[PDB]
Amino acid sequence: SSNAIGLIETKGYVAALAAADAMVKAANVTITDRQQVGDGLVAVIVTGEVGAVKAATEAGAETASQVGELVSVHVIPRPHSELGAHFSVS
Amino acid sequence: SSNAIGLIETKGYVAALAAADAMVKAANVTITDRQQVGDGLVAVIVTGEVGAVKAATEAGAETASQVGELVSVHVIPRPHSELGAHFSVSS
Amino acid sequence: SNAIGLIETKGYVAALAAADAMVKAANVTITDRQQVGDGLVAVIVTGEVGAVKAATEAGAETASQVGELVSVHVIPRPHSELGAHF
Amino acid sequence: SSNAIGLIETKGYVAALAAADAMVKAANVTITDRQQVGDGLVAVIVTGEVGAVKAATEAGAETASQVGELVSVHVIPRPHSELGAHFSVS
Amino acid sequence: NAIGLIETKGYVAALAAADAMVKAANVTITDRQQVGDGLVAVIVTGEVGAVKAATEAGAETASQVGELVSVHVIPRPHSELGAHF
Amino acid sequence: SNAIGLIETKGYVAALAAADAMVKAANVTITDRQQVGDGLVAVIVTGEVGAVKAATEAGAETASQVGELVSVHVIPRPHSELGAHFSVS
Ligand SMILES: [Cl-]
Ligand SMILES: [Cl-]
Ligand code: NA
Repeated sequence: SSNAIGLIETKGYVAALAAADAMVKAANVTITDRQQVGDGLVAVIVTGEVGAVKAATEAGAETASQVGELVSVHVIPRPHSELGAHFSVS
Repeated sequence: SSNAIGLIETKGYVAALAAADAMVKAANVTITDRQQVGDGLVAVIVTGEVGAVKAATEAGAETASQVGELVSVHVIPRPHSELGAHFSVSS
Repeated sequence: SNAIGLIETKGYVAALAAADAMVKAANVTITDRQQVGDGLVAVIVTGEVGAVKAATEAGAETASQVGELVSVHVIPRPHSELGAHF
Repeated sequence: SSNAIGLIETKGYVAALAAADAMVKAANVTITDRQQVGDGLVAVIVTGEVGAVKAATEAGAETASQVGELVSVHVIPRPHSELGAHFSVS
Repeated sequence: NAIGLIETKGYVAALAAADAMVKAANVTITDRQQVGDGLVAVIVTGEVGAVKAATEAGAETASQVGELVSVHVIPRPHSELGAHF
Repeated sequence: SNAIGLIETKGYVAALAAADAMVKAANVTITDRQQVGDGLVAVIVTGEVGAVKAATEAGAETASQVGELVSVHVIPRPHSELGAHFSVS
């Protein structure tokens, strides 16, 4: 905080975009990355204070499940200080 | 304001094309993105006025269900100001 | 003469086989070829409505015999936009 | 004329390469195209006289079934005159 | 210069696993591979013991978060790899 | 030295492990890597037929251990019409 990251992965782009907007609506988080690794998987990564990050991912997960298919939801309170040099989480 | 988002996701290009065609016919909307993320999924994104986008999306979902499988249907009336930095939702 | 007919398969060979069967069966023109991943290939032909229908019927038949047919559709009057994405 | 087309589609690159090798060994055919449209699918396209193309595809099909999994086998005796404009079959 | 490898399906499990690996020991993320079908691979390098400790933590985290596909350690990667690998 | 060794696995890790085992097993050269979807990764090696056989067998076993082996194959004497559309050299 404010370096905590929230992670949402859906099966479908529309569920992911819906979740993304729901996440930034619900808390003061910043979208820092989007990953599409195939087989329908789309991942949206947000950063901010750990409290806001959890609020974001909770709202994002609910929206993803309603719009399409939620695959994963996760929070990393303190990412490794050098993680952001290999994965976009800043 | 003319930044409402309409979202359709189907299985396969043909159902998505049919859907996209139905959306632009239905109302004053603009296709702003097309995404292909695997497992047969194809997504069509449109923008325009809220009413136009709602109408286009309804037409999109109906056509999608006829040609193939409709996976997702969604509307975002008032997108977060940061959404477009990172998703293509603008004309 | 601006109607389009669409054949989508899960595999290149079934798509190519369908494409040839279509132009053989009617005086249509292959105008586009789309591959959206995971084996999906779409062939788009253009012509008069009656013949794109005959073409897609022949294409669908051949696609099913050769491989896996995913979709078959005809749009008599497609829009004049769609755009750079479609 | 030597413009008949022989088509083999496999799942897995190894089955396709093995099949491709069997196809040119089996007859007087020439590898014209190679396609990989996702989901493991690999296509091999050969050209030549109809009889040779027939012999090539049967050998390719057998090898593909041995090494991996055969998806499609097809022969087009006389391809449409403008087929080779949207599809590499020369 | 041993390497440790973690592969998952889904980016989320992979990012969590990578984070665990660099936290666990003296390793450095030197590569990342996404070969399709949702598969995501992360590779770290360093001394053997550290690489081993990282992958254990990496595999543990990956299984908790999502689905772990493969976990492996190569104490000394061959030089004849660095052209297509 | 024209023989081809072919290994196909699920996932990058099983493939890299297999590739590593192959180049350590004999005097072969990795000439290609192919990722054609559904999790499939292929590694192709070339060299003398004996070396290719030893490499291929050692790669396949490592592949079974790390992940799943899909295909294993050896082409002792590949046709010359193959190299024009397939990286085997
Ligand atoms: Cl909204
Ligand atoms: Cl043969
Ligand atoms: Na319109």
